[PDB]
Amino acid sequence: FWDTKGDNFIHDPSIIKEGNTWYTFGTGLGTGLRVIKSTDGRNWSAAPSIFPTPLSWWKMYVPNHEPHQWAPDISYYNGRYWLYYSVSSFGSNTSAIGLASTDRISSGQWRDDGLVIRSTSGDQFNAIDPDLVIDKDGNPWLSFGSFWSGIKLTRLDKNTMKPTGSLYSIASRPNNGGAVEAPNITYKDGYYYLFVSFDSCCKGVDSTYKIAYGRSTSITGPYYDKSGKNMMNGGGTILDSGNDRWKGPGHQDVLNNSILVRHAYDALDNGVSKLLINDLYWDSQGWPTY
Ligand SMILES: [Ca+2]
Ligand SMILES: [Ca+2]
Repeated sequence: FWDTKGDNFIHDPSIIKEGNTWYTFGTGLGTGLRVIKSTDGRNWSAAPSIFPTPLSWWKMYVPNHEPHQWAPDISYYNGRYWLYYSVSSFGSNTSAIGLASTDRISSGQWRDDGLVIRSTSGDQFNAIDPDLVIDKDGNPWLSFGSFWSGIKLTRLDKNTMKPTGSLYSIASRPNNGGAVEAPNITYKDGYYYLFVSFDSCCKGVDSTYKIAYGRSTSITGPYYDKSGKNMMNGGGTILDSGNDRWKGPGHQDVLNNSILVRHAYDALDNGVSKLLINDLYWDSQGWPTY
């Protein structure tokens, strides 16, 4: 992989790259959303955090929300950067996905685009871990979810960048406690590739966190394994389960179909989650490999 050094602490990362500068958006350290920058991709340094003061309407839909926001997603589309983020409490269902936007990340000025989708105690999903994906035809979609019924997918309209239509279930894990979250979808050579994270995430060195993927000819279509197992029945070919140094990799994201970023727990540093970046390749069958 890319050996990350310096201020390489991150959790639930999403990579982007404006000009020659890499930007990793992550779960906030303290309050808001954490951002770290890099000129070469290997040395990272701290960057101004998003939402230093909590937004007012967060208290409306997630009143008990933790001061730090979770799992951001950053991408450029239709001439503007889109930043989806989560507002929630841990192990809780009262969650809400918000949206921030800017024309240029280096300006540091983000517009408040409002609530995207909410989840309450009555709902069977969790509105965290968002991820934007653009169709082969160029239309936006949002995949999200964490435990409960699992991963949900909805179509976004180009105007509001907010959900329209109905929610589509694309990955579930009923025989393993629904332990699936952090979805990200990408299109490449006719197939959509849904990456997800399996099992438990916040146990540090001892956390059981995996990265599994699946393919489907349709964005909402049945996602399958190399074995042919539907991701709605726990299907997931494991791309990374960890090594002796990095334990419990997860909350991954892919950039430009060539870079998979990921947070892993450093066994040589008391299990603090660091940033792990890999060039993502594809085998003879188009499946993602390192
Ligand atoms: Ca994500
Ligand atoms: Ca993404």
